[PDB]
Amino acid sequence: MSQWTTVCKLDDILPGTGVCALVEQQQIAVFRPRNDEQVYAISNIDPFAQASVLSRGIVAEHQDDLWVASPLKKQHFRLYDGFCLEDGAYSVAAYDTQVTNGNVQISIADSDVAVDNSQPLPLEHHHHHH
Repeated sequence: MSQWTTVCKLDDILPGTGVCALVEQQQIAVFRPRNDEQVYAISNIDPFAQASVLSRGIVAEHQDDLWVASPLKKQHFRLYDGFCLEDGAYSVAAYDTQVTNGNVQISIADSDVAVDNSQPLPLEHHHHHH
């Protein structure tokens, strides 16, 4: 472990799922296909959601490998590749990952760092009338 930063615990990541975490400078989503240690921690975030909504899609085998079917954009992202089905007009960033001890780490080579957004947080709907 040199430039490899820990993302999250493998166990905290539910099988068949994956969420984004603020990893140092970049948001990274961790696809966990099975209860194995081999997961996919890449930059797959939707700019309209700011979360791994593109990662919580349909994780299945498209041909030979593991692909994620986008629920919104529908393009088929190969997990470790990043390209979209055929035409990569929405390709994401795929960084390399290692598993130290039950925890997954990525090689943080910062490519494009942006400033955090100042969006109005979720507003509670106060009940109208009893």
